[PDB]
Amino acid sequence: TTIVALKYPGGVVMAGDRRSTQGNMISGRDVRKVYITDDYTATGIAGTAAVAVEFARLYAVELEHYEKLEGVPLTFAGKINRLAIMVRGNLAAAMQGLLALPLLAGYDIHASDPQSAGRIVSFDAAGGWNIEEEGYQAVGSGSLFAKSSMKKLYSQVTDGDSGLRVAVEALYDAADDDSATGGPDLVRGIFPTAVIIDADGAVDVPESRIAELARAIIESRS
Amino acid sequence: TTIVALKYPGGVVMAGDRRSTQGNMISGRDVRKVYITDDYTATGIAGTAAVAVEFARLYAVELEHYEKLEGVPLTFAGKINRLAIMVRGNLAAAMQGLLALPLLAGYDIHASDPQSAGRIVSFDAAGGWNIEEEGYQAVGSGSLFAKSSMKKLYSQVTDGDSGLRVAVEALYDAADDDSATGGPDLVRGIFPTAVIIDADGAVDVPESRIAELARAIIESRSG
Amino acid sequence: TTIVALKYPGGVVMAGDRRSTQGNMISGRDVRKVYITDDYTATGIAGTAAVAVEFARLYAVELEHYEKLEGVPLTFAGKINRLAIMVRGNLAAAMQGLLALPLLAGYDIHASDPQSAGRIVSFDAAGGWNIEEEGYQAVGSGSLFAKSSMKKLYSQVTDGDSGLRVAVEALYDAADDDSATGGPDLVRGIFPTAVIIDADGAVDVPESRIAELARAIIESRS
Amino acid sequence: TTIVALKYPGGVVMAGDRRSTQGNMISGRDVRKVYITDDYTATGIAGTAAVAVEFARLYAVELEHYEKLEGVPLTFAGKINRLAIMVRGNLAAAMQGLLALPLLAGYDIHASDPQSAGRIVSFDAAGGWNIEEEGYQAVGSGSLFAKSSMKKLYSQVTDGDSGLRVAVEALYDAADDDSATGGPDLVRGIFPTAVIIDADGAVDVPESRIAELARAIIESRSG
Amino acid sequence: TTIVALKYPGGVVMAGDRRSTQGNMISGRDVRKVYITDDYTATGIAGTAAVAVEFARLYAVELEHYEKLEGVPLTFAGKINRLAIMVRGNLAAAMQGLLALPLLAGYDIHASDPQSAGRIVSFDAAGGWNIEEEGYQAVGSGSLFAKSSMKKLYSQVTDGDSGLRVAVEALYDAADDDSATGGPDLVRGIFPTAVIIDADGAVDVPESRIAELARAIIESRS
Amino acid sequence: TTIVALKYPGGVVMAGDRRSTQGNMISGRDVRKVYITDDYTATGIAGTAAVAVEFARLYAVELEHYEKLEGVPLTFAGKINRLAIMVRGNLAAAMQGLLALPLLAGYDIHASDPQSAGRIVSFDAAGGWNIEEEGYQAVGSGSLFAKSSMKKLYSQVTDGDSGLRVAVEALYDAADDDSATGGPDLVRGIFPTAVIIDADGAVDVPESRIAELARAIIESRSG
Amino acid sequence: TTIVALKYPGGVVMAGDRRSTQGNMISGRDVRKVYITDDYTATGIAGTAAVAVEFARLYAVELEHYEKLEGVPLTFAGKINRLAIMVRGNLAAAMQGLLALPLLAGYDIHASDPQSAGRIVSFDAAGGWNIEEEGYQAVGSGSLFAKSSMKKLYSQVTDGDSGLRVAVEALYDAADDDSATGGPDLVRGIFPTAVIIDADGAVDVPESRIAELARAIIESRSG
Ligand SMILES: COC[C@H](NC(=O)[C@H](CC(=O)NOC(C)(C)C)NC(=O)c1cc(C)on1)C(=O)NCc1cccc2ccccc12
Ligand SMILES: COC[C@H](NC(=O)[C@H](CC(=O)NOC(C)(C)C)NC(=O)c1cc(C)on1)C(=O)NCc1cccc2ccccc12
Ligand SMILES: COC[C@H](NC(=O)[C@H](CC(=O)NOC(C)(C)C)NC(=O)c1cc(C)on1)C(=O)NCc1cccc2ccccc12
Ligand SMILES: COC[C@H](NC(=O)[C@H](CC(=O)NOC(C)(C)C)NC(=O)c1cc(C)on1)C(=O)NCc1cccc2ccccc12
Ligand SMILES: COC[C@H](NC(=O)[C@H](CC(=O)NOC(C)(C)C)NC(=O)c1cc(C)on1)C(=O)NCc1cccc2ccccc12
Ligand SMILES: COC[C@H](NC(=O)[C@H](CC(=O)NOC(C)(C)C)NC(=O)c1cc(C)on1)C(=O)NCc1cccc2ccccc12
Ligand SMILES: COC[C@H](NC(=O)[C@H](CC(=O)NOC(C)(C)C)NC(=O)c1cc(C)on1)C(=O)NCc1cccc2ccccc12
Repeated sequence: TTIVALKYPGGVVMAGDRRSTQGNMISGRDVRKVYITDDYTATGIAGTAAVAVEFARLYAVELEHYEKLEGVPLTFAGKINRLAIMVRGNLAAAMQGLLALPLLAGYDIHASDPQSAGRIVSFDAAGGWNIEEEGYQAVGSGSLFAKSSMKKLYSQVTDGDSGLRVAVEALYDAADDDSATGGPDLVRGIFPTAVIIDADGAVDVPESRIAELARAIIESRS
Repeated sequence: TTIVALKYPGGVVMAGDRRSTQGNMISGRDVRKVYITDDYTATGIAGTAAVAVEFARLYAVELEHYEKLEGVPLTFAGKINRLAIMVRGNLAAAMQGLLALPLLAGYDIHASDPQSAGRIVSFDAAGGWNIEEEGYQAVGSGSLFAKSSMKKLYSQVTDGDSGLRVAVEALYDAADDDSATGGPDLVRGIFPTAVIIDADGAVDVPESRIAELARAIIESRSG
Repeated sequence: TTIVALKYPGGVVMAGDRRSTQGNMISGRDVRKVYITDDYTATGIAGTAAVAVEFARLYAVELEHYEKLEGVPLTFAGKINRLAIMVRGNLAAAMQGLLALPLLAGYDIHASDPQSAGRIVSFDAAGGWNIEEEGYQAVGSGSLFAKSSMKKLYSQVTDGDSGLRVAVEALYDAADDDSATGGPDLVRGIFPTAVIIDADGAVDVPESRIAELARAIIESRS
Repeated sequence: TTIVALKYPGGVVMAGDRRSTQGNMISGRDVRKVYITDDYTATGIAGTAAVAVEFARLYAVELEHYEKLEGVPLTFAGKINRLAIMVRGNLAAAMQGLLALPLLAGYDIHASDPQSAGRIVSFDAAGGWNIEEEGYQAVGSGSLFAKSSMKKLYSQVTDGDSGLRVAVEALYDAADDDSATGGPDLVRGIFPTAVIIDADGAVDVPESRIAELARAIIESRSG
Repeated sequence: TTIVALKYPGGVVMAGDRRSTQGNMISGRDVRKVYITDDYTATGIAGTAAVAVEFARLYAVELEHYEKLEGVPLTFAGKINRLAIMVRGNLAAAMQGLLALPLLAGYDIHASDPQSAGRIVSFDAAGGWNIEEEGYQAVGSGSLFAKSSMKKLYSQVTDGDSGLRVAVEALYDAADDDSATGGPDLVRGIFPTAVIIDADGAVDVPESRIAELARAIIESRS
Repeated sequence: TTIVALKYPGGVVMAGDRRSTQGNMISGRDVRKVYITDDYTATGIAGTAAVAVEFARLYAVELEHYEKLEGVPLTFAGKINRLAIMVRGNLAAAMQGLLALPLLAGYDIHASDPQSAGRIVSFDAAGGWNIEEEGYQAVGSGSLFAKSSMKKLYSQVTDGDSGLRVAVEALYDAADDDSATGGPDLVRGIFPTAVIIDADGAVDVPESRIAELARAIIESRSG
Repeated sequence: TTIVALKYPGGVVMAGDRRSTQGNMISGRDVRKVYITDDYTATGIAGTAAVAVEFARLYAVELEHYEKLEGVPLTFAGKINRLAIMVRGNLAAAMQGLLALPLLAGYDIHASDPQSAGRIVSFDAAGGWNIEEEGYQAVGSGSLFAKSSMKKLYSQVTDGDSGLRVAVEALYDAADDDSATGGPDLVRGIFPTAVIIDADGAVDVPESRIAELARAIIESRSG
């Protein structure tokens, strides 16, 4: 698994691969790991599939639950604290093999500057968290390759489209060096999934755009 | 990790590094470990990140909770006892790897002499505490280097600025001998965080003065 | 520890960091990890210091021993096999904590094409080896970060100078993300060690050149 | 145990404390831990007493053995390699509790400049070694405190005597923060042992000189 | 740690050293291990600092609690029983390393003879206790050296001052043979703490007198 | 530890030594191991001191409690069952090292023959018990030696004094072969404690009397 | 077990108790633990009986063997080194429970000053040794009590007789606080064994003098 998220002027982008494995065997090619959990936040999770899906689902339910009960959504800090408390809740099972780590990307509608309102938060198995001031982050077995790629490709990020490109290329390098992360399947037409979040909210990036960016990277490398 | 705190005439200073690690890997460069827990108290914590942040947050809430309920803040002894009780509460989990040790620095507004009203209190995993009557203390994987540096540099502390400088220098020696402690990152402009507390209260030291003290020490060591 | 090696047109370069650690504690700043083992080969080793220096020293002695006994040096394949057998000999102790992995860089004087006579060979704890065809390779606790940096910077290698620059930059990224790898110490003036090898043999790169490249990289990043 | 060694202009100095312990119990007050191993090298050992003394004894015998067999002393590098091979020989017993680490101080008569001919070499349990070019080094349970003291006191080293003072003061700080390291006993008149090495060879520092330096340090610390 | 207590005609004395250790490291020089627990009782504790201080504090609270609730202080036997029950309560934690043993010194205001009203009680980790008639007792890592010293010096005890001296000298021998016990620090001016208890109650011995006696013994041995 | 009890015509006697040990170290010389638990019953206990005293105190309280609640003391069988249930209750702690075994001696006022009203009951760590129909019994680390001595000396028991004597002599042989059992300390004047019980109740034997018997035995052994 | 040795003007004295135990059980009252190993050295050993006596026997044989082969006895340093090497050889078995530590007292015929020619050397399980300058030393389960007693009684040592008295009194205090060490048995007439060594050699001290000193000490403590 590899999930990337990066800040661009006025927004954030998050993308994740599509592969599911049981040991060395490939058990899935179309799996979705990045979910829109609220109008201004997306979550991508790596680890045991059952645990990850329950995380995303229950988290979305918790945020909207608070919103309907109290008439206003949580502050971003609140969203972070709730996700952290959930992650730490799972620590016992994680020590027994049911480990799952999330990566949170959001747009803080209450931020001062609408261009640096993007937010990227990473978490550890004990619920600790860090708000990323450096612009990008990743999670999963390929996260090191993706972070190290984005370290070199990040200067090219000037808008949402260049940022999406850099994200997909980071996933490309991750899948290049990690067998548990799946690259773009040009035969089956399966590509990473991506979500973009700006002042207008969070929207799923269409499959075709990701396809074009993939083929562009592939032919750039040949 | 290294957190240092020292008393200067009429106040106390506490500063902490910015590095977060998973084993040998550097997982963070901007992490904040020193928090103002109440108008006259700051706490810096070392150890598992999750437990450290939960400690600081819950502790701040506990103090102010008492203050709003009873109309007066806790005595400093009370603050000490509460932090200790919290740590001892965590001892069981700590023995399973979730260890976190705090260091408390405060200004006792009810003390007899406002010159020596500074307080530095250290803790162990079992809830033990020591009120330091020798002027400085540190906690974390680099704490020994920082204490031994302050042992030689402490005689130079006469003002808030000299004390702050000695603190950041202690963190410098710590980062010099401990890879788990982050030194000043001059490329990214990331420096230790510091909080100073005197009779006027507790304030975060502005980043600029820390950068100036860092770059000053770095230049001071280059021949 | 991080040791890097890359091929450039007509030669090969190898560089290594200078840090020695005992757990979290820094026990050395001037440590040398890359050794010229013969007129046309250098070896860099990662792991337990005692075992690493013992490997380098014993290996150089073994190569020159064969050379004086039989009047001609070993073929490069032979040098590879002997280093491999040494690593495989240490496997038992390696499982008990005395692990050391080598990285071999050489210039094959018997190669057909002299512009591609550079050789980079990597090893595993069981004595397996691979002659690296992609131009670069690394070993050590920061090797993943350095490989991912070279993956992006390798297009810039056209001579010995650009290749050396890329090597030092890879070590810079390694030290940037790995606390067990030491970066350039501008206060003490301690920089990585490097060895460069071409048709004229293997020579130590003078420290002042590595330094100039270091400041170039740092400055480039501010 | 704490053994310190530092380079001074034209020579090297090595000193060690006098305490022997069984856990918390003090089983010795006068033990000698720094030995003259040959005309131009001294060795100090920390760890299990039996293994430490056997190290020093056997090592001296081995060096003089080579000298008598081949008519010339070993090169300094050769001396290093032999001590290292010995330690690595003890690795297994060290894993079972009989650990002993040496610290080597010497004067290389074949060095280029007779000014920086001092040599200080440290070792690890597996036989690894480091030639220390930063001028000072220590080994033992108090080595971190002593190293951190010398890091601040080293600029005062300008001759053999200032270096000797800095050695004794480092051992003082070590004993100050480490209970397994013994400080100067003014009641019994027992002080650290020292060896000085220059071009004229290695000689024991006389007890009276060290006593003077110790008392100066003590009464300097009591105002 | 070493805590000593001895009976003198018409009273009792208790003294304790000032050192705090973490293994071999000295983590404290000024700690106080002897506490006045009520107008006629003092307690000194050895072992884990946290447990020791909580013992002294909670014990004082318990005694004064009974006194205010029922209008009369506990009988000495009662005080003994409560301290014992506390120590027994801690047995499990002690078995996992948080061991702390107290030593109790008091003046029994209800005693038959007002000259033998001093009381010294020792405890073990399981809540057992012994009322000491041999006249002296000690606890801590140096307790054997101090007891064996007092066995020889006790005949010199005839009043409060001779008894205090003998106590400080016992602590001197304790610190002399035990690295976990601190002797008098003439540089910092830190000396053992002592409490004296007679018919007028329990009062802290001023630091000046203990310092004088410590110097007398030191210069007596040189 | 050694506690003995034996029946004589019209009564029962129980005696115990005075030594307390922590491993090989002697931690007590004046200790008391035999307690009068009610007007007609005494208990002697061996094992961990804390558990033993808790047994004696709690047991006495339980018996007198029943007596005040129901207006009549328990039958002897009932007392037996209560001690048994207490001992069984302690089984878990006993496995983990807090072992304590009692020996019960009493005078049954409801017996048919007032000369055979003496009772001796022994217990095991799991609460099993046996009423001793043979005149003597002992418990503790020297219990085997005391039993083997009484096996040879029991023929001489005809009254309270002869029985008391055989008892003290059994304690003498026990202390003679077991270092955890203390013999008579003629220097400090510390002797075993004894309790005698007849139709007139249970009384402590005065220290002076046992002293006389000890000296008598010692003289008999010197020829 | 307790073995003591102390230097007196011009000689050395060693004495040891007579008790042998299997755990808490006393399996011996007459054992000898101090042996004359050569004309000028005696050794007393504590620990497993089999290993201890084997040490004494084998050591005596080794020394006399060297003397007959080479025509001259070993230097004292040589004797120490051989005893230490033997102890070290036993380390493996010792960690398996067959531990035995010796204590060596001798008279060095090659010493400069015949008044300070007495030598007392102690050993640990790994073969380490210390030559005792402090004047006295002991080994065994009661060694700490005996050493702490001699610490107060040593000023009274002025000749062989005062030294012997101080040794016996040390063994008395050791046996007073340690159950594995036997005190003087006045009923059986068994007392510690002692050996005295001066320029005329090493001789067994006659039992009568030890008995006289024992009764003197006993009366001194019983008013
Ligand atoms: C590191 O481990 C790899 C992990 N693999 C896994 O998590 C696999 C999931 C799997 O293959 N299931 O089979 C089907 C349902 C697809 C047919 N666990 C297990 O097989 C498993 C776990 C336990 C316990 O027993 N079996 C993974 O693929 N993780 C990626 C992932 C992330 C977010 C959402 C996902 C949803 C579905 C599948 C994968 C998802
Ligand atoms: C265990 O000693 C090292 C410790 N490391 C840590 O505490 C790390 C924190 C971490 O790496 N998180 O990664 C993110 C959140 C940045 C993505 N825990 C763990 O890796 C961990 C432990 C268990 C169990 O599961 N995970 C540390 O560096 N501690 C330093 C530290 C001290 C005070 C406040 C802090 C606040 C935030 C981060 C760090 C802080
Ligand atoms: C195990 O990863 C950390 C490793 N460190 C080490 O390997 C250290 C070396 C060390 O610190 N020694 O201290 C002094 C006295 C030499 C200064 N060994 C040990 O700590 C060690 C291993 C055993 C067994 O016992 N001790 C390391 O830094 N390795 C890097 C390294 C690679 C190649 C050549 C080197 C030569 C010298 C020093 C380091 C070298
Ligand atoms: C490792 O822990 C501390 C170490 N202590 C020690 O090593 C002690 C020494 C000791 O007390 N011996 O007692 C006699 C010889 C005095 C009777 N042995 C053991 O604890 C020991 C360990 C095993 C196994 O067997 N014995 C020490 O103090 N070491 C300091 C030291 C360093 C160099 C040379 C020395 C020579 C003599 C004495 C000490 C020396
Ligand atoms: C291991 O037995 C030794 C024991 N040491 C200790 O108890 C030390 C005390 C300590 O160093 N704390 O650190 C600060 C707060 C001083 C900075 N804790 C621990 O070793 C410890 C235990 C666990 C679990 O985690 N840490 C001790 O010194 N005990 C002596 C002692 C007795 C009575 C009252 C005391 C009060 C304060 C300090 C000491 C006191
Ligand atoms: C375990 O067999 C030996 C046992 N000894 C003991 O039980 C000792 C007693 C002791 O030394 N206490 O300290 C003071 C209060 C005396 C200073 N505790 C322990 O060994 C002990 C056990 C645990 C757990 O922690 N400590 C013993 O001697 N038992 C004999 C005994 C029997 C009946 C009543 C007694 C009353 C007081 C003392 C002893 C008594
Ligand atoms: C376990 O530490 C105590 C030790 N006791 C002992 O060493 C006892 C001696 C013993 O009782 N043997 O029984 C006979 C010989 C009387 C039949 N061995 C054992 O208990 C033992 C150990 C193993 C293994 O198997 N048996 C001891 O008493 N040591 C004292 C001692 C020291 C020097 C010379 C001695 C000579 C004879 C007897 C004792 C001597």
